[PDB]
Amino acid sequence: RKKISIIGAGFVGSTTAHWLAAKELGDIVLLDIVEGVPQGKALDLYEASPIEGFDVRVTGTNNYADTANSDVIVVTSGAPRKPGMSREDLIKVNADITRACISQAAPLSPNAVIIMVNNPLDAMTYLAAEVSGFPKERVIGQAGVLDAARYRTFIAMEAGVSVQDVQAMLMGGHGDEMVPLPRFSTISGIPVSEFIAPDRLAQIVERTRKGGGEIVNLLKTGSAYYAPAAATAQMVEAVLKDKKRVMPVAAYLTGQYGLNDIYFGVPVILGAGGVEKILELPLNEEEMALLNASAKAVRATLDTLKSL
Amino acid sequence: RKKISIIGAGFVGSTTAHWLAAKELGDIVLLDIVEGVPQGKALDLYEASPIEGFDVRVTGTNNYADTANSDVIVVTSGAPRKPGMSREDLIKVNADITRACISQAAPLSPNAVIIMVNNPLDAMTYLAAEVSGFPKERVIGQAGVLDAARYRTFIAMEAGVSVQDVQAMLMGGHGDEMVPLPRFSTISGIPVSEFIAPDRLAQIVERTRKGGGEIVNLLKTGSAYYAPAAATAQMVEAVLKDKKRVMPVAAYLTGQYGLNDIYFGVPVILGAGGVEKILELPLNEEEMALLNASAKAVRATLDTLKSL
Amino acid sequence: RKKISIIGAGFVGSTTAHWLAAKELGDIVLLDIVEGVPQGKALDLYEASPIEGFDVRVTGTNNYADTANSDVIVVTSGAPRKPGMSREDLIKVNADITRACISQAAPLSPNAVIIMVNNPLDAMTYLAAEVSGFPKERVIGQAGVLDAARYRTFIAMEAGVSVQDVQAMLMGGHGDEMVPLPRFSTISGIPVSEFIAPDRLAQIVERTRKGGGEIVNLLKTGSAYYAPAAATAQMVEAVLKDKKRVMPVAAYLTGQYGLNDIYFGVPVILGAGGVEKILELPLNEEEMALLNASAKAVRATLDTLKSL
Amino acid sequence: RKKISIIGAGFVGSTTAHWLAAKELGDIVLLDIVEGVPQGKALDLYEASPIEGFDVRVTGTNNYADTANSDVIVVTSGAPRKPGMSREDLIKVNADITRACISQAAPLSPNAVIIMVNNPLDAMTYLAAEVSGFPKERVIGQAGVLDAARYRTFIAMEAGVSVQDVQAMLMGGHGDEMVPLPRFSTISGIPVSEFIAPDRLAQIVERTRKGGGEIVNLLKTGSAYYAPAAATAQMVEAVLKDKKRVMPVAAYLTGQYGLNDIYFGVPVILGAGGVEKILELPLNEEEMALLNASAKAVRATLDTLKSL
Ligand SMILES: NC(=O)c1ccc[n+]([C@@H]2O[C@H](COP(=O)([O-])OP(=O)(O)OC[C@H]3O[C@@H](n4cnc5c(N)ncnc54)[C@H](O)[C@@H]3O)[C@@H](O)[C@H]2O)c1
Ligand SMILES: NC(=O)c1ccc[n+]([C@@H]2O[C@H](COP(=O)([O-])OP(=O)(O)OC[C@H]3O[C@@H](n4cnc5c(N)ncnc54)[C@H](O)[C@@H]3O)[C@@H](O)[C@H]2O)c1
Ligand SMILES: NC(=O)c1ccc[n+]([C@@H]2O[C@H](COP(=O)([O-])OP(=O)(O)OC[C@H]3O[C@@H](n4cnc5c(N)ncnc54)[C@H](O)[C@@H]3O)[C@@H](O)[C@H]2O)c1
Ligand SMILES: NC(=O)c1ccc[n+]([C@@H]2O[C@H](COP(=O)([O-])OP(=O)(O)OC[C@H]3O[C@@H](n4cnc5c(N)ncnc54)[C@H](O)[C@@H]3O)[C@@H](O)[C@H]2O)c1
Ligand SMILES: O=C(O)/C=C\C(=O)O
Ligand SMILES: O=C(O)/C=C\C(=O)O
Ligand SMILES: O=C(O)/C=C\C(=O)O
Ligand SMILES: O=C(O)/C=C\C(=O)O
Repeated sequence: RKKISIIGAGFVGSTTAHWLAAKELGDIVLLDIVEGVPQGKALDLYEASPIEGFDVRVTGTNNYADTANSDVIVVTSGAPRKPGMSREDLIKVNADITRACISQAAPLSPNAVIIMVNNPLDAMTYLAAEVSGFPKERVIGQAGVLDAARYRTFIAMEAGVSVQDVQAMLMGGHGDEMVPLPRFSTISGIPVSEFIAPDRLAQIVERTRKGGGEIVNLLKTGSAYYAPAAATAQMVEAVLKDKKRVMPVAAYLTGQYGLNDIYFGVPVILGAGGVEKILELPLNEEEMALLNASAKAVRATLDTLKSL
Repeated sequence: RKKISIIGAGFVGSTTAHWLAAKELGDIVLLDIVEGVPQGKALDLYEASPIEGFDVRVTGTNNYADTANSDVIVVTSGAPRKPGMSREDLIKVNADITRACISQAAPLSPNAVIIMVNNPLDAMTYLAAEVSGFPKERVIGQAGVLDAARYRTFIAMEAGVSVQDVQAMLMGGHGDEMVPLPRFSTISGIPVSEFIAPDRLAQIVERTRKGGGEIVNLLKTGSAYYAPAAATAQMVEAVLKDKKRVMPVAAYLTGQYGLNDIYFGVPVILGAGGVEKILELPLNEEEMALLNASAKAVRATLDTLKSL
Repeated sequence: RKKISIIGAGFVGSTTAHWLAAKELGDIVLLDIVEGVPQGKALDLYEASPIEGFDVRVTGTNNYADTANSDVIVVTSGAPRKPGMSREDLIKVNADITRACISQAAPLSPNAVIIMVNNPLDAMTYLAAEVSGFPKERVIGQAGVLDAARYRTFIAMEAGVSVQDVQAMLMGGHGDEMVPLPRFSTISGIPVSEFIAPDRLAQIVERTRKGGGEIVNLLKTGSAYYAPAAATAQMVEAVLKDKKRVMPVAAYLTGQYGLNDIYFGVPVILGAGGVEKILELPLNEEEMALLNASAKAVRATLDTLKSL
Repeated sequence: RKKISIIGAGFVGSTTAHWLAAKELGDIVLLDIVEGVPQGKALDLYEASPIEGFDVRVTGTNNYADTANSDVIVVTSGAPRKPGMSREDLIKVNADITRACISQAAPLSPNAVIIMVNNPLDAMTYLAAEVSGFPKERVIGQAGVLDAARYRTFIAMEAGVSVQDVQAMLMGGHGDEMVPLPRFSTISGIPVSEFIAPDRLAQIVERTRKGGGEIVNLLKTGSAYYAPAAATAQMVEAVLKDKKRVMPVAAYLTGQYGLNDIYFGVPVILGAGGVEKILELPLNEEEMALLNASAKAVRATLDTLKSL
């Protein structure tokens, strides 16, 4: 069976194990720094297997040696933000955690595809590629799928249609400056502008950008995890099953959109080889303006990373 | 449990029972004119239930009384075409069969939504609405979902991407003049023109229109059934689960697109109430030209129907 | 669509929403006494639908009015235990909570099947029946499905066989006195005793009885929720899809096994009518002695309850 | 992705492709000696993927080269029986077909587990092992899973319980002498004898033994395929996902139950290695007498085979 290691057994990591187990994609290793916690969660989820019918071994651990030879590594060890904070506010604590986790797991699973989740996503993904030395296409960040998911949800709600018929591309850093693209948003191939008034659609773009913060202010003591885990799981699936999904993920740019040497949210073809292709869309001036402002927020992020 | 009656237990009908059983949407009644056949197929499929785990009763019958009080009626009793024939060539034999089936089932399930499949689809759907006297929104034809499915498949194959990320609208009668709409075709919200060259995309539109015939010439003694049944099943699901799907189905027009008093392939919101809304897309001159030529092929079809 | 209200949006409650939403069994209402928390979890789970493909409306609230007319009501508002505690230690606090919850929810959904989860399970279920005034067969407690799930998992692990081919019955109160039944445990119809040595099987039985405490000790800050939620979801599913599941649940007894006026873990037929029949197994002397010790324990909690 | 080749794109073969594709277990190659037929069915099934959401490449062919390097090989190229015939009557025709198929497919996929379906099952499986020269545990026949499926269905119908809670073992050749085992039949761990009266259970046993003939008589032009394909698919799944399923299949014996040098229906552990272990049940005298009569029958087909 395929092997999937999830570094960090908190809300996003455990919930990610849940979505993955149900899919019976492969055995799962939940690792954490805290003792007992990952063992408890992994056993609890394993105990649900007779009810649901999936045959996947779910083991909790505190030993990186158990993650050896993984096909995919999911990193959800980062600390989450609390109300009043930005994802960028976590860069110091999470740069340390990220370096620590990657330096230990990466060497034990050289052929694995690493999927980062820790925030600030784009920066942490750059860090992981640096600490691991893995080919850039095998080191990616989860952000786009989640952001576009919130976007697609608000659209289905607004238009009163099935979430299964809504598609939408969204680019840029995983932050306030993310770029949801109405012009690249459709319902069964039909532009969403045909279902939603511009003003209403503007409010949706805005809510999308502030989506994470909306949850934080509701939960009060935590950050979102259901949609995040689903997004992460879908990416793991795309790789394990070589589905050739077209989705927005934080990938390493070498000139696309006039951007070089950065991990940025762009549309890609995700498969068994990780990012198998980065798509270069014909964005217009307004779109590029928004993208550039996002590429700038990200670079700012990388410069902070540099001084840590 | 919900009740679904499938009139006509041949390739499309039995295969439709298969897709539906697996979904555990409701009990299924397979009816046929031939003795034994529907009983055999329904028992054979019922015997698969312990293997797959679905709890749905699947019963074969030759008695319309067993279909009473159905929530949905699927009509797949029509005779299929053989190589060298057009779907229109079946209108005489199938008008008789259709009238016969509808006159017997309709009265026994007054609150049911009827989903026609018999060809020529658009005409047979008009006939069913006439013979049943059911509100027009509760009498619809399956065609668009299937046609667009073939279309979406050729696109995924061409672009080398996941069928799960391809969306595409297709309108008009279910025949040679159907209108696949490249401009309303997307991959994760991105126009398909960004993935396929125009000439290649033209060949896909063509293959789509002749899709059914392609299968017929391969099977030699029969017509397609896997995709057709899947399409039909998805529509049954949309109704039973009130999913508010946005899809192309043969619906009754009263002015939309400048067309009145005809069943025609148009984009609709399909839910518990059947066609809950017909969408009027801003098609351009070239698109309208193709649509009008299709609306003309359909009317021709209705005029033939009139003389039967 | 079917309507399901979950009272108490904590670990088990929210995870139940997750299992349920994935099955697309109906709209879910997550209620809690804490503002924001339910809304956040509901929205977050809702935002995952575009990724998973399920059309379910998940709404969070602090207002019981929103639970009105539910098909099923899940009660997971009880305080969980911490290491060193017995489920019974929660009887006073959870008796108040359970009473508060039932008295407000029951009246608004008189036709709903109430599924209790709050601990101590057996006593709380009895209190619900008493407070709701509902028909006994429509007020049941989840416990046996979870307990048997743990038992079946240990069996699968020990035997090295798919968890899909393992069935196991277990009865009694949801506590230490719990009674798993090796004699009524099979793998593809074959007695487990044929797969697991007596000493080892005895260990599995003991681990099953303390399986909950095991998790509480590993987590240290809370109790299990993945399996508990999967079990609670499977019961909801049994009711809504009228599957006639043969499973152990806390049902009201009137003489079965020689026990009267008590909610106790017993094998039942679960369907749209709730507990449709209480099975009466021919238990030997060994099993009955154990069962009676368990009954004695449950009775004790009731004496405590009736004196609160 | 995993590769699965299905030799013989008829009723069972194509339906297996359908069950398989829906599980998204790997690419499927449908081969047949008749031109066009496999290509048509493959394309039609492929065109359903956009509707169902599965990314599986289904290709039809008349060239064995396309089956090279398959993980699993399903053989469904045998001629089916018509009413009034016994499966054994097909031995001469199907011996030639089976020999032709194996000798061409085996060499191209030396590491594949071969799953036979052609009738008479037991004898054809033996012929495959002989022609392929493969390790006995990697050449198995489907039969018991189907037979037990029918048996389990009848049990569920009679008892009025979910087919999910019914397990039942059954052994012997795939023919009239077939041996279902009431003693090794349970519902959530409880003996079926507790649910079904002896006379009725005896009727279910007889119906199971003739369940195939029953379908052939109802269809009149062919034999069963929905359950047969579901069973064959569950075995393929067991192998590819290494689930360690406990199920009855035609495995090579070397003394178990006192039988040597014969493929016979016996309970095994099915995993990535094919038959990983042959379980040896403690059958009583009644059961053994029946088992021996069955063995006598299978042996007779082998004598016929060895003289072809
Ligand atoms: N990219 C996205 O779209 C997205 C979505 C949600 C959350 N996130 C981010 O993901 C991270 C996880 O969020 P969460 O809510 O699950 O948090 P959490 O606090 O619940 O879980 C993090 C887990 O990491 C563990 N941990 C800490 N240091 C570790 C180390 N060195 N090694 C292994 N494990 C370690 C903790 O003990 C904890 O169990 C946060 O940084 C959050 O902001 C990103
Ligand atoms: N709308 C689409 O997209 C679409 C797709 C595929 C097929 N079709 C059409 O659907 C029909 C069925 O195709 P098929 O391949 O399943 O055919 P088929 O010949 O296999 O099956 C038709 C079944 O109808 C039964 N039947 C005949 N008269 C009947 C009556 N009066 N009452 C009840 N049952 C009766 C037959 O005995 C037969 O079992 C054809 O007309 C075909 O052209 C439409
Ligand atoms: N029966 C079983 O098999 C089983 C399995 C697991 C847990 N449990 C029990 O289930 C309960 C819930 O466990 P948990 O881990 O989810 O706990 P939790 O503390 O995470 O969640 C309980 C939720 O109830 C809410 N709540 C409290 N009073 C309320 C009121 N009056 N109305 C509405 N909501 C209210 C809280 O605010 C909280 O969000 C506990 O009593 C636990 O012991 C039983
Ligand atoms: N073992 C079981 O439990 C079980 C269950 C059902 C059917 N069966 C048996 O399975 C076989 C298939 O049944 P069916 O109903 O699908 O039959 P079918 O006639 O529909 O299909 C058989 C297919 O084999 C093809 N074929 C013939 N010779 C071939 C060759 N040399 N190479 C490649 N393909 C070739 C045919 O052209 C045909 O498409 C029969 O022998 C039947 O008795 C066994
Ligand atoms: O808001 C957060 O911190 C996490 C969710 C997200 O990244 O969107
Ligand atoms: O070609 C046919 O007759 C049927 C399939 C379809 O309607 O596309
Ligand atoms: O032990 C607990 O409190 C919860 C899990 C269970 O009841 O099994
Ligand atoms: O009876 C047949 O020929 C096929 C079905 C089976 O073997 O059970």
